[PDB]
Amino acid sequence: RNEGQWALGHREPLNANEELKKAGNPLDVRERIENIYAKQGFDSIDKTDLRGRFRWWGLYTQREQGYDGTWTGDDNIDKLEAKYFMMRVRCDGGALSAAALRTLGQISTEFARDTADISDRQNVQYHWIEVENVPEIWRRLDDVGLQTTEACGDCPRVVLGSPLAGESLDEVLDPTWAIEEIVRRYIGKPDFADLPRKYKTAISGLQDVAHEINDVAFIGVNHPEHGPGLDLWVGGGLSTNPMLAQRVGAWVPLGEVPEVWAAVTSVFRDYGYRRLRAKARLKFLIKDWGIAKFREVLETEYLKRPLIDGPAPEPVKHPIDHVGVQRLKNGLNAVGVAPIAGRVSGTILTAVADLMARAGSDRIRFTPYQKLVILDIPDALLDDLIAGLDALGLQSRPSHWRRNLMACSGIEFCKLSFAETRVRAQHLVPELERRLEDINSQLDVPITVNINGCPNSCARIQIADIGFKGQMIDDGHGGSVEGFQVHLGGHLGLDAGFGRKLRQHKVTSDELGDYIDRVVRNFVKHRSEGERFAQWVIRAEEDDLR
Ligand code: SRM
Ligand code: SF4
Ligand SMILES: [Cl-]
Repeated sequence: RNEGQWALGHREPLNANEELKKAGNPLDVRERIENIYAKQGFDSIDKTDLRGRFRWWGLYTQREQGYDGTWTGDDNIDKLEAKYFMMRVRCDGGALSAAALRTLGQISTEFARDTADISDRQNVQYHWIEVENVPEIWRRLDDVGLQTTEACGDCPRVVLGSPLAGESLDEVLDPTWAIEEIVRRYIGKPDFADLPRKYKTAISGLQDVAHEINDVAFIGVNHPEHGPGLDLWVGGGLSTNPMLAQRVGAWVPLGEVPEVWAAVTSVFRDYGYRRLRAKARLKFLIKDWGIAKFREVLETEYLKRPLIDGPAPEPVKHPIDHVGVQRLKNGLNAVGVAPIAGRVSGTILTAVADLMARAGSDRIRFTPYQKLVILDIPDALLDDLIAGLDALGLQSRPSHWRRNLMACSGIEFCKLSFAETRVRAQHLVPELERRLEDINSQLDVPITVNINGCPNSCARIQIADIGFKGQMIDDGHGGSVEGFQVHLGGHLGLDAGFGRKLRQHKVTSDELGDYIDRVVRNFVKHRSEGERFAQWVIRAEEDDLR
């Protein structure tokens, strides 16, 4: 029925988005940036470059100051669009050298007003960036192996990796090689530069990469016959319409991973919907077809061969965030630290680089939970590193609250937010820490809290014990305020399922601490012994959850 699908011959633009991509490879702008725009400034920029083609280089326009949730909407673009950019650095597998981390630090301090926030896909993002500076940055970034290619846009985003790839005592294998090949073969090249939408990938020999909600995932497992390799998952995403990615039923040896990845991405390009902008993502195609039909098309049209059947690995009970100290195959140590919802700074990143040098380490990783871990810390030097990290506010022994909270960017910089999230979190974690110290003794089990500024679910609303979806609400009728809809009891891993939404429920941004306190105290009262939060949410009365 013409859903825009390329492989049915229905190859015509059905959107303004699908139409600007018809004007040649979007990645071409790079020349127009270095030739034209970086000299004339923001006003020279074509609106189709500005609001579309820029993304293929991780340049997203940032939110003008002073506008609250009232103004958020597709109709107000010109007002909400400031003369500054968010810039997103692509860090496949989170993996950086000390030198690269220092460069990141200096870029931020000098060009981004010292803004630097670790995203929950292992990237850093800068803000307050002016086009004038973008070539200069690209040049320093490239001088340490980093790029912004396809960091935003209708194309493959960062490939996620285990923050302990190659050093974990519990990894089935180290598939870093696959991630590295995928970047080298496919990233930056025409074949996958124009997809139905954004495309998210996760590859790891641990389940530490939130795979269940990626478009495609290769997660380690021991085939009883064939040994260590990767189980293939497909069809994931959480926005307004959440859906768990599902097992293809396949085992893939490490050597064939880049190949198979290409084939899945190729099906997306050729058979993904390109009609409705909010019905374009792979999860939908997978909902319609079913896995059997998809596996068939992958094997017969693209691979020209069967995939080997394989098992699923035992879903983990608790998630793996790698926070704290752990022993490595090196014999050395890894140390994970927890900022508050990814918020650091140029000064801090540079500070960490010097601590790394003092400790003799040249490897650090960003985390899919907005955290960072440093590898190759010998025992002698461990204590000194930990203390230095604390003095910068990066705790290897954080409280539950600081450890387990995530938030998106929110109204501080984002054009689609109704509420403030990243700054709120900076005050909220401490509040919770002291306000519930009272009860901390009892909390043998962690309560994950995710604060999102709108329904897009960037900080993963539906998979938190306490998820918050920012929206506009009303009180006294002479005031519509910023507040949150509440999702309770979401989780991945064993029996992954989304959180339940509450009936007539709005929590104002001032009440977040009150509400969390209330509910968590109710949790420790009406509680079973050894019971997780997501389980107690099945049964307690609806009054106990408000
Ligand atoms: C930074 C980050 C949040 C964070 O603090 O971690 C983030 C923030 C933004 N996301 Fe994202 N998303 C981020 C992870 C995600 C995730 C989570 C994930 O991948 O695990 C999701 C949910 C999972 C998913 O994609 O299904 C997510 C779903 C969105 C949405 C919803 C899209 C959709 O499929 O309908 C938008 C909007 C869109 O694409 O149209 C989007 C849009 C955005 C934009 C670019 C807003 C915009 O379009 O103007 C945000 C950046 C604005 C700014 O100035 O900061 N981003 N966003 C994460 C970036 C990681 C990265 O390096 O790529
Ligand atoms: S969830 Fe919405 S408000 Fe938060 S960063 Fe993502 S797009 Fe912006
Ligand atoms: Cl995103």
